[PDB]
Amino acid sequence: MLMVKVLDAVRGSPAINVAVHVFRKAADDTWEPFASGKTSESGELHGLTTEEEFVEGIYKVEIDTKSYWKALGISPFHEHAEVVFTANDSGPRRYTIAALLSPYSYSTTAVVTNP
Amino acid sequence: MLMVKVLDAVRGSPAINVAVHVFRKAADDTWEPFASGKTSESGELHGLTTEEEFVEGIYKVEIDTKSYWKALGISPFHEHAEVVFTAPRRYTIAALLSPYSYSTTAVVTN
Amino acid sequence: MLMVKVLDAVRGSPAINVAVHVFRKAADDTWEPFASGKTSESGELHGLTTEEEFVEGIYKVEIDTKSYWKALGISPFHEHAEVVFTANDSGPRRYTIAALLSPYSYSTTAVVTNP
Amino acid sequence: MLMVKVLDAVRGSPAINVAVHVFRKAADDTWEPFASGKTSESGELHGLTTEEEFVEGIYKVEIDTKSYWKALGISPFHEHAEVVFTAPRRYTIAALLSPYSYSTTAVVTN
Repeated sequence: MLMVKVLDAVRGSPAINVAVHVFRKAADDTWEPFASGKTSESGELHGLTTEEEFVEGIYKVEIDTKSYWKALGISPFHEHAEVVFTANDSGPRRYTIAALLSPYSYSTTAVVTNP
Repeated sequence: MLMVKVLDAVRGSPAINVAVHVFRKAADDTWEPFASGKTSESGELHGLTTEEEFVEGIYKVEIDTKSYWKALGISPFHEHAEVVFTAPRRYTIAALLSPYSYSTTAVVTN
Repeated sequence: MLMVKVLDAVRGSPAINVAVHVFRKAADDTWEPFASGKTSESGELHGLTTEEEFVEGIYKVEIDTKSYWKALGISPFHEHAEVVFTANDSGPRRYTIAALLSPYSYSTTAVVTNP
Repeated sequence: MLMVKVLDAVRGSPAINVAVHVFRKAADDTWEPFASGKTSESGELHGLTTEEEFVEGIYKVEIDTKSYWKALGISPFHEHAEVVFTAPRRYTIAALLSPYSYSTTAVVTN
């Protein structure tokens, strides 16, 4: 129900091998590790969670943009990109978090559909 | 009343010396030249028009992004970027450039 | 080999029923109609062209953003969004043209992959 | 040396009266408050720091986008927008806001 897609705006391609970490805000206001992975050759990361596990709450997706650019020999501006949102407050949805990367800029968009 | 600002998302800087051409849709259905220039060291282009000459109508702003990227030794995707709009109204047209993506935003104030 | 995807940044959803017209620049510097369609419930438009037909050249994709916003009761800034590019100058590629729409802003991104 | 500019992509206007909070990463690994304010009628926030206090380090700029959209009667997706960067250097951090998408760009000049 949670998918991440990363695109490279310099090369016009999927962003491959980008580390992604997902956290859920605990009752004590701490970030608990929730899931992680790396984008595939299509720049996508699936299978982060299940419907039973993906309960109502505030989630943070942290995308390691810095390592990505370093490996291309580019010194980027941001340390990482993070996306923080309340999920599921009126029932289960499918969430797609898209990011579009340039060295000194990024865009992030959410597409939310009802399964 | 019409201002263009261009930013480079790759180098984190104003996009300098970018060519911009502005057209107005004519009585028939043709685009007649209206103004043009090149962005300054701050990536801005001002003084394209006056309140008297800037009448209601449809305008097209064409930004030569291709020549900009070629000068930097980067192969771009687009031939150019075009913004077409009907014309309160001070208009700032902003464009943020990457080689395979651009965004454009209008800020309209009174 | 040419696909168009349109997203709505106000609603966080695919942009459905957006008219798209594709043109190819002729030898005499005129725009010849090449293909058209409307985005599906996923905000995508496939099947615009074939590999044999999609020859080297300059193509223009015109997306009718204005009609889309009008039908939602919103008066938008742009008349339409158009994307103009040289295609296929070093061999056949798959082209995805993505657009992200807000009433006073749009973004367009190209993803080019080798089939 | 650090400036924030926020634009509203829905209404085509500066994003006015948006709360911004700036933090510096401390010796340990904590974010200690550094500066804050609200954007002006032009969607800008200036005078957050001085050249003496703005030393090398990692900084986080947090933009309260959620409160902005709620005031307009629009349900937004994000809790806020964060920009984290290592700190030439006049820094303009620009953010362009829509309810379900935002972009952020840095313009860094000397």
